[PDB]
Amino acid sequence: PDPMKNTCKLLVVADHRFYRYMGRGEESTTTNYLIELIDRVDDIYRNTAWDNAGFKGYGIQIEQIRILKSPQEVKPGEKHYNMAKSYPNEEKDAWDVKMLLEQFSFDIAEEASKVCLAHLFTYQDFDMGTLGLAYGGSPHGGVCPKAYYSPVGKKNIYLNSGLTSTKNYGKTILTKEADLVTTHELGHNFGAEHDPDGLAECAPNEDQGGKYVMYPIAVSGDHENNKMFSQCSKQSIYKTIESKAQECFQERS
Ligand SMILES: CC(C)C[C@H](CC(=O)NO)C(=O)N[C@H](C(=O)N[C@@H](C)C(=O)NCCN)C(C)(C)C
Ligand SMILES: [Ca+2]
Ligand SMILES: [Zn+2]
Repeated sequence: PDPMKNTCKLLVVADHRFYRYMGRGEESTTTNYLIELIDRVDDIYRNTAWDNAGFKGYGIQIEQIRILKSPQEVKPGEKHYNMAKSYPNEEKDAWDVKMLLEQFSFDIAEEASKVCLAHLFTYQDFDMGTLGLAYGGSPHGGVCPKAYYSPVGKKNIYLNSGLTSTKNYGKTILTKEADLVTTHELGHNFGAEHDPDGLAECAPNEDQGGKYVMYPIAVSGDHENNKMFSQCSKQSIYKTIESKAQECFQERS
């Protein structure tokens, strides 16, 4: 590993919903929550041996936190990931999650071009139990900005993005659950796909430590494997990492 290129620096964005409902309308409470979360996720990454040997020490650090204290005012017909209303249905608590990720990536494009990853932290109840979403590791995008020309947006956006909501089914999720969401989405960013039932090594039973973090169904977090990457994830990311590290990773602060 290259100690000058072992860290994926993040632009972390807290939208007005997160500021209000997790941050208590305070900058300090908002930034402390995120700093602590990313540091705990970093512990997972940094300790992961991508080959099962000496290939560990890769992780994540926050470069900047943008704190949006109030909604983005918009004109009729215009949308923005930080606007007051949900889209496409203003009557729902939350956006359609795929549309929200696309919109965030559009709005943050200038900033996203200058960082390894951008991640949106929000507080809205996505339909049917969804907690987050990311580009990369889908059967493209992920670490290091990769351009996509949006025919609808009429400009390049970058696919180095993901999001986490800390609201689900009308309440704030546990911190131990929040850590898992952000680890999972960053896992896609690093190149992992979902762990399949058909590979027992990558999706163990409850009495063998339970599921690993890239399982498609939320790992509740009290089982041994829940906060670890499966061997499937490791192999996938291992192809990602060194290449991408040279491309956009920096020295750990
Ligand atoms: C951290 C989790 C694993 C993220 C995934 C979504 C995902 O794959 N993002 O990259 C999720 O929200 N999964 C949901 C999930 O497991 N939600 C749990 C909390 C849930 O609703 N459990 C009860 C069944 N409705 C789904 C969509 C499967 C319902
Ligand atoms: Ca939800
Ligand atoms: Zn996923």
